[PDB]
Amino acid sequence: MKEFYLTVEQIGDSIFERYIDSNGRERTREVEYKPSLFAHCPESQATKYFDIYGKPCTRKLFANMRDASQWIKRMEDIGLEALGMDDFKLAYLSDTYNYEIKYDHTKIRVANFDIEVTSPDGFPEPSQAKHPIDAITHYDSIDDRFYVFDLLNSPYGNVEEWSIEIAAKLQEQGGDEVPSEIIDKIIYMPFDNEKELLMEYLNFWQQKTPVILTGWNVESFAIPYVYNRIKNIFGESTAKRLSPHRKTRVKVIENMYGSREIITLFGISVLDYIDLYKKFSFTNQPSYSLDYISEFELNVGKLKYDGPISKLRESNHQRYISYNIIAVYRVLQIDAKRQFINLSLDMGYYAKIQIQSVFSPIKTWDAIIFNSLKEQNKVIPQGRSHPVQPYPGAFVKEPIPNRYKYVMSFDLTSMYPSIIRQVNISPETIAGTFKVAPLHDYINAVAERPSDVYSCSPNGMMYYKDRDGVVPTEITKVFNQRKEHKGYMLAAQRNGEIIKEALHNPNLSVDEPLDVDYRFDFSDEIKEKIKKLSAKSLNEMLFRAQRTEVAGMTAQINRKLLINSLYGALGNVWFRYYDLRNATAITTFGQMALQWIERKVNEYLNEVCGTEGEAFVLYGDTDSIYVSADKIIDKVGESKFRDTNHWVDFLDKFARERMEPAIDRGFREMCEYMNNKQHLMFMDREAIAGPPLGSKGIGGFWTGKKRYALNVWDMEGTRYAEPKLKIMGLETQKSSTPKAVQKALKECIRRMLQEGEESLQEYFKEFEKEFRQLNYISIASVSSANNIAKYDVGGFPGPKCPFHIRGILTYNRAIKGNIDAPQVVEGEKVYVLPLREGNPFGDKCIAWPSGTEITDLIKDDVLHWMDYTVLLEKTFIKPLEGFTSAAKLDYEKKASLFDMF
DNA sequence: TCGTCTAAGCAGTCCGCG
DNA sequence: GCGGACTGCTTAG
Ligand SMILES: [Ca+2]
Ligand SMILES: [Ca+2]
Ligand SMILES: [Ca+2]
Ligand SMILES: [Ca+2]
Ligand SMILES: [Ca+2]
Ligand SMILES: [Ca+2]
Repeated sequence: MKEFYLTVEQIGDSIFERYIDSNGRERTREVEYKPSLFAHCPESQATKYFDIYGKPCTRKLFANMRDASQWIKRMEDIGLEALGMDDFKLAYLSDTYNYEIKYDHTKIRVANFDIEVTSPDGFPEPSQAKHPIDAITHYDSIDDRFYVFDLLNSPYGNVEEWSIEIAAKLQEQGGDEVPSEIIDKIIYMPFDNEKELLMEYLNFWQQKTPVILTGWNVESFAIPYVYNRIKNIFGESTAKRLSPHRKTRVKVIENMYGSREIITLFGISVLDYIDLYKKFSFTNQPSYSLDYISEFELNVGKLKYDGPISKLRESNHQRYISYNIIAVYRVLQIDAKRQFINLSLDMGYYAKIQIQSVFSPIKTWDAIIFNSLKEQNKVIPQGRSHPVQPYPGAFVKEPIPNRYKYVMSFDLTSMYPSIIRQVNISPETIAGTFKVAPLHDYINAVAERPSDVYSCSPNGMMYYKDRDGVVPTEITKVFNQRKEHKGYMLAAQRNGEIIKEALHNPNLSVDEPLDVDYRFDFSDEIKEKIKKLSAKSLNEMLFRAQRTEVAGMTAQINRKLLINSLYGALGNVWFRYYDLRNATAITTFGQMALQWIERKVNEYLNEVCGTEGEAFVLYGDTDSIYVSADKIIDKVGESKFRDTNHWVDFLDKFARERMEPAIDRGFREMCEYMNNKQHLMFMDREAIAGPPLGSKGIGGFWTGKKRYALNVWDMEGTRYAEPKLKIMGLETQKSSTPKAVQKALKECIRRMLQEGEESLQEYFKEFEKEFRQLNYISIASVSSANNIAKYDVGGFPGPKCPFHIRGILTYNRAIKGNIDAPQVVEGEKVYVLPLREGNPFGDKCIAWPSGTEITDLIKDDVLHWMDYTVLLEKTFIKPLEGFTSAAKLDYEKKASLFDMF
């Protein structure tokens, strides 16, 4: 097999590399890598190296990496550009793996671990590590085993051995319900004392050294705790055995409000699963506890126990250990679903970077571009300092707030990456500038043609047309990968809808789910067999289809994220290729494109309808347009339609055969006007929306920019078994809105769009009457909590104190004295509830850590003093008032002359 | 929240507005 | 009470 790296580090003048050799064996080597850098040289000098602008360069070969680094400094002292890859390990990888890497994940040791630490006096601080580590569960992907290290004797209590037999039993048998599928994979090791546990753990770690290290909060908690505890007990040299090169660094992580410390283990790639999840999941969660996320992702029940976790080991050590094992397994289950480790490996090996660098699109793109240019003997420029400067973004149309009955939406495929490719926007393709007219002059095609030679953007920039820039070339490769995975995702989605339909008529039989690839549209033979299956088999197939769709979603949306982040990197001062001329060229072309096509679509539809000056495009944001189809439906007449699906087919046909060709023509003209390199503005129909045929539903409404709801029957070619609400920006979509209020507002919207005013009024009247019974957590607001210190003046709110911070300060006073009740953590999330006048807490609200029950000593008082009236008015009635006034209807029945009877 | 970008919404504080 | 200046937070792209 072809060799591939696992990890790479620079330590002084050595590169330390762990890798898989040609026989599939893990090896480690130390290499005295001699880097090269470059300087500009005179024209009359036969070199093969040229900078990205075609200027000749001479290669400088250094005796060692420190010499190269010293040379860079002196070049700054002189005031001359020092060209080339200054991150020497990336140059090492490029030289060592000069081919497309094919990796074998089965050879990469992926470790998932979690530790337990009993602490009587509050949260056990990793930097102090003053309490014994009393449990470690470490899952190894190569062995496929959970290694359990269990401390039986501690200053906080001596306990009996954990029993695998009780662990496997149902909770109704007094057991822990450790999943049967992992029972045989547990290797249990009890220990008489902490010193022997840790020494054995280090010997184990040496035998089975993680390449990828993950878990939940491992970077902020488990790793620094283990490191510091070993350091405290045994000394520094022993703690450094966590690094296969015996090198570590205490690294400070800084932001706006303060800083924290993590341990860098040289030769390990730490990918904390919480960080993978936050970057790649495209969720915003009220809480990031593993328990909360596991429930959300897997629909598993909360890991339940009595008393505080600080007394769990001594009260129920059996459960204590079982829950530690289950916690490790939960992370593996989330990854089986979301596949973020797979994603990270794919991206890391593609770019030829340290796997942990996948968190940084700037590092990722720097390496992709460097490797690309190196292939042509071209030399990358030196990174420079730039001051942060604001620059303009997308256009968003101001909608008229209203109901909108029939709506068709259209959207540009991968807009900004397509603009880059179409215009040929790249650091080395800049050709010059032209004199800019106001944007509306280009939008209305009255401005002079910018250039007869170069490819243009309406911000004044011109680009070469003779060859593709490196940015268009590399962005195209990732875009093409994204396109493939989006295809699999959408097929799985369509396949899912086939199963949902069949589930309406499940056969009374005993059978099996079909063995199929859900990434491909089901054949006619599969569709025929599906119609004969039982509900059991259909449900299992639906689960599998939805898992395939999730897998596809991860792969496609994060490739989209990467290419969109290359645009973003052009506007980030730390990117080697930062250039606000290119960043604004992209965004300004984008503004033109949307408003250009708005004009074209209006002109086309006014023509086919025989009207003048009427606005069919009701809304647009960045690269999308929303087209009122009322007049199209009214031209055939509603009475002519057999059912909802009949008018959906008609609009689908109209959009594909009439609108899209008109849109394509409009964009081809715009491409010619700007003299672009290649027409790539492809705007396809997205949603078909409207009320159910014969109903009183309003179909859709807009309240303002970035705030609307639509009843959608077909989305990007997926025809739903049941209509789906597409709600953007409204309170139902915000993590700050209480869970039960999100649910109630969504039902109000469903009724508005599908059923009408009377239905909405029935539901509102019931929610208002019953809501006081809702669980306090389900009606609590949520917020991030930054700068608690700033607003704390002797335990009381200072000037301009935010409402949620005020709640935290109330909480802090109520739990004062306790180093056992949960503390609010700076920068994390809190639940917030309003408090009625005259309460014992002495303020108008209280806040506590999100994803948790409020501590029992104040729980009863919070419950007694909760202000349900304020809660209802603020989270539910206020937003609903906004929805209903925009849609021109009433959530409460107004008086009529019929009341006389 | 270490980690690519801008546009823009709403909640809330403070305070004017005769 | 509203809304403007402002902070804070959270969305849509
Ligand atoms: Ca735990
Ligand atoms: Ca798009
Ligand atoms: Ca599309
Ligand atoms: Ca059937
Ligand atoms: Ca869009
Ligand atoms: Ca206001």
